[PDB]
Amino acid sequence: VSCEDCPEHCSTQKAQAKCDNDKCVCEPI
Repeated sequence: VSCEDCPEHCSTQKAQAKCDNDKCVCEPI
């Protein structure tokens, strides 16, 4: 999983994507 586009696309709605162990966790508001 990407650790830049995942969180970047999550930034769109003030969301954050935690990329860890190849696992991106997008968290929207």
